[PDB]
Amino acid sequence: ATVPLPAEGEIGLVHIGALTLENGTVLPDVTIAVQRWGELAPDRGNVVMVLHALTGDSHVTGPAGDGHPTAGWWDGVAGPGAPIDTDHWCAIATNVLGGCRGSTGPGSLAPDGKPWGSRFPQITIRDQVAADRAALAALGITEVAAVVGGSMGGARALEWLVTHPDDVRAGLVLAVGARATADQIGTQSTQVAAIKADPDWQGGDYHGTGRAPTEGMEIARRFAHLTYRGEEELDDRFANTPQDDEDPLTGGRYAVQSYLEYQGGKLARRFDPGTYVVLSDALSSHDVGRGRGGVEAALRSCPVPVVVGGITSDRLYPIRLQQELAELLPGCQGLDVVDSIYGHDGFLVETELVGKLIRRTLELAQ
Amino acid sequence: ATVPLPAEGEIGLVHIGALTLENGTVLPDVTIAVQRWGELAPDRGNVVMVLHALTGDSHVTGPAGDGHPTAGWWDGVAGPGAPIDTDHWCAIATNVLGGCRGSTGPGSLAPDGKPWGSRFPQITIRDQVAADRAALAALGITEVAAVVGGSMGGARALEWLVTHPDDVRAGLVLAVGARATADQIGTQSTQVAAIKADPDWQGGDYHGTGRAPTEGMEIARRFAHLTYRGEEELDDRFANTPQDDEDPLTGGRYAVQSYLEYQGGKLARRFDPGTYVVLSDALSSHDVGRGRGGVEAALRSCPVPVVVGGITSDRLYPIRLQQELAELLPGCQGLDVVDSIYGHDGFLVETELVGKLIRRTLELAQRLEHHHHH
Ligand SMILES: CC(C)(COP(=O)(O)OP(=O)(O)OC[C@H]1O[C@@H](n2cnc3c(N)ncnc32)[C@H](O)[C@@H]1OP(=O)(O)O)[C@@H](O)C(=O)NCCC(=O)NCCS
Ligand SMILES: CC(C)(COP(=O)(O)OP(=O)(O)OC[C@H]1O[C@@H](n2cnc3c(N)ncnc32)[C@H](O)[C@@H]1OP(=O)(O)O)[C@@H](O)C(=O)NCCC(=O)NCCS
Repeated sequence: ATVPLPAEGEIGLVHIGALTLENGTVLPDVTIAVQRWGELAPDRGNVVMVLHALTGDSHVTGPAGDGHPTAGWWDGVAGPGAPIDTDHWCAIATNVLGGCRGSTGPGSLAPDGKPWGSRFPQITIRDQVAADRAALAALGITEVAAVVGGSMGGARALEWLVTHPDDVRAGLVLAVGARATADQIGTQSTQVAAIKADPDWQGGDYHGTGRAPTEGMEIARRFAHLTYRGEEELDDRFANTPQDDEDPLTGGRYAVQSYLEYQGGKLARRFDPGTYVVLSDALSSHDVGRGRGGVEAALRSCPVPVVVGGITSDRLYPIRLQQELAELLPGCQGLDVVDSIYGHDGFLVETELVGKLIRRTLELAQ
Repeated sequence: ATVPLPAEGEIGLVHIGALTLENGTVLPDVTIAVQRWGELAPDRGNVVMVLHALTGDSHVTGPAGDGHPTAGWWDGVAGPGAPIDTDHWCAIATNVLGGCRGSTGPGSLAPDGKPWGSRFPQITIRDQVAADRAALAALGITEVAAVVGGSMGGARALEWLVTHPDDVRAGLVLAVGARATADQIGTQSTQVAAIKADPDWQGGDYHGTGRAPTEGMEIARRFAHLTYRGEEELDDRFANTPQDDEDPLTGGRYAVQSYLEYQGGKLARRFDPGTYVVLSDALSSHDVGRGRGGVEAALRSCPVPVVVGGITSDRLYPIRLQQELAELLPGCQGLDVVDSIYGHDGFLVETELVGKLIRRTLELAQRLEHHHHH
């Protein structure tokens, strides 16, 4: 028999065996964590793959419960009558390859019984697509109706569409470019440098030592969070106001500073530094044109119907990038402009508008 | 009492004594380092104050040498017939209060004989103006024809205009806003956090230990440098290209990564981390409206003729902030746009465009000084 799907909402661990990675390294004994919502159709033809971003996991939707400290990262997107209507669709999400919430990553044990750490291979977005395709195949699923994702999830979705157009009926590519830009690599590589600068990094082999480079990751996340915001919205929310009763003139904090310190600590309580490094390097690797004659050739090659969404105020994946995708993907009918003040984080915060784009995508999937 | 100006181009150390700071802390025995180009007129009416930005110093113009690692940060701006025409003007630049290039800052010795370090007071942009005014007063200078500056130097210029309008004829305020924004405080406070996270910070008292938080300041500087760039120009320049023959798919560097590493190292060879912290916190403190009924009231009642410059691609001080300054300052005729792909760093790179804004500011100041009697 195939590997059974987990019960609705529960985590299933799908063992896919060795994975030959794009750089030629063979990564042995890979496990991919899966969650799903909705029944799989008798014909197995109704799967909607939900692809999480840098710090997301398989927990797309649902409340904080046992195993899940917080609500789903796209809470409400999948369910009865929801944008992914689970009365008709089977929503499946993995924890990405390199992750820390059930899938093989740097904190996982290597063959030698020690955490991978510094021995974890450099993975690409294409390696993440291969791990997900292999997990689905083990569950008896060889094609999907659609792929949906924003940010790193949009890079995963775009590689899935360009690499395997015969095995996807439609896609949502939201708030990403065709390749990593210089600014993205610059902030990603410097975020990684902040983690590696922390003396508790221990060369990436901190797993199990009782010390971890959480301080360097909090620094990385504070800078990333600024890239995720709309500049004007951030100033309208916080301006130069002090935090509560503190006096910045005598060494107290500003409200925006306190908010960033809080965002850092929240990530430190739920996310592994080594995964942050591996997935940041996979984002820097992103390039749908590699080995295919460049981005224009690779996008023009892809005939799949695609909804391309970009956020007007996005500072990290500026809308010029989504205009490029919309112009070159022949299955794209035009750029869907998400006119939002909330920056790149609009892909998480604008649930109503992102849900509209998901409904359009699932119409194209038929 | 009156101290002489240094010889042209050379450093002068002006001792101004105690300075009462905005937060009420007294900073004893302050020294301000000064460089000048051009003669001081007998009537002392021809002074152009050049106000440096975060990592700048008093070396506005001229070559590397006589203790300067590199050419002036605005090399070419001052000279015969140049945008600051030293045949007519006396261009004076200080090293800012809190600096590490001759002025009193965290690396300087406190009265107890140990570096200020963690004991260095929190200073504001207004403290920086007050120190520079005191350095001028010690040199016998009470009136300035013009203040000119970009970035932190624009914050200094704008506070000078608003605080001392009767003692400035005109100003150039380039690539800054009326107050620090949430984004600027976010990146400045996080840069400071990257320095304080470095175990060699030693609470700020690393000076003279033989250890320094250069690694954390390099991280800070790499993030700052991205804020200073034009996004499109950075992608056209480097894209996702690898550095030389390195292979990023097996752990090598990208070109933009190598470039950022290089920029951080260059700062670590010339600049003090404690100074980076003190001056970044001074930028976060910028607010021309504080104690003045807010930014709109403060700028509306400032009568000084002002040229406001903003750079189209600036991601750190976006052009909406200079549109705001140009609308509110009654002496501003309209925003002067610097059409540049180089982001915030345009204030340093676009020498011809910035030079034209300086020359216009000083043609304005010369007309006004002819009609100013003191
Ligand atoms: C919550 C979210 C959906 C957007 O909201 P937000 O911008 O965080 O705004 P909120 O005001 O709700 O702030 C959330 C928290 O900030 C806290 N907060 C607000 N102002 C604060 C201040 N001045 N100081 C400290 N904490 C503050 C609130 O207490 C709240 O706490 P909680 O989340 O634990 O309940 C956020 O998760 C998001 O969109 N960004 C995350 C990006 C991400 O996860 N990336 C990884 C993959 S990209
Ligand atoms: C003045 C300034 C803005 C000029 O910028 P610019 O003329 O556009 O120059 P760039 O930003 O392209 O820098 C070129 C340098 O990068 C180096 N470089 C370029 N590509 C590189 C790469 N892939 N790897 C490594 N180094 C690289 C060059 O070798 C050159 O080095 P050099 O300056 O020692 O000769 C720049 O010197 C600078 O950023 N420093 C001033 C200080 C500052 O921005 N802030 C302080 C107060 S705001």
